[PDB]
Amino acid sequence: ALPDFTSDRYKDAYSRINAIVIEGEQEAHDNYIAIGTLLPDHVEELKRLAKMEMRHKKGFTACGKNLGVKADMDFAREFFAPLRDNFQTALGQGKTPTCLLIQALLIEAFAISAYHTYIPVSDPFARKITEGVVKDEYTHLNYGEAWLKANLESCREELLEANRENLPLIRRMLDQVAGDAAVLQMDKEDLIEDFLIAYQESLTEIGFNTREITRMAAAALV
Ligand SMILES: CCCCCCCCCCCCCCCCCC(=O)O
Ligand SMILES: [Fe+3]
Ligand SMILES: [Fe+3]
Repeated sequence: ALPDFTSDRYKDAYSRINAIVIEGEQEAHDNYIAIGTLLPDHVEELKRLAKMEMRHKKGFTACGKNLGVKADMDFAREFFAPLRDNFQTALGQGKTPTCLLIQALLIEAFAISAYHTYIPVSDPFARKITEGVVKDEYTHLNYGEAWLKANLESCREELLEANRENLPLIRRMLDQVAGDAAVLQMDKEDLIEDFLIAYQESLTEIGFNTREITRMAAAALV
């Protein structure tokens, strides 16, 4: 059953979830612009992807305002810090495959799962905004898949390392958000299932085989 969007219980949980989504979208904008420094010939396309993320950020900010919720931005900045630090380390080292696995694969799959899971339990205003964001996230996943597919033979080992290092951070993020997501009437098992399907499908598209993907998804056990 649909949550009571007006309750103090719902608004409290929404203040943290809404802040996480707003921060995630800002970091996604910043990440695609940063990847433009590593792929100078991709700048115009990366600018278009980054502009989409800012449109998403604005839409999710309006979701919070619509419910009379003040987003807990400090909570959201801490939530992304471990993954943000790994993206910044990779960026500084010029490690384009790791930057793309973090943003274009892991984060886009986590957003797709979160948005798909939220849609059926969302208020009417946020439902339309969320439905209107999901198609773009598939475009972002496709962009990352395409580059990694084209460059797989040169970056195989780096991707296995990036997955080993960062997939457990996504799992920790899922563990951390689960309580508030349950107040929002979202089941953690649906979040995990949708995320693993999106991520496993992206890896298949890139060119990893069933054994490789199984070994990769098992990195979440750390
Ligand atoms: C505010 C309404 C949206 C709420 C959706 C449910 C969110 C629950 C889990 C939060 C996951 C954060 C995903 C990070 C966003 C990544 C953005 C992107 O790369 O485009
Ligand atoms: Fe987005
Ligand atoms: Fe995105």
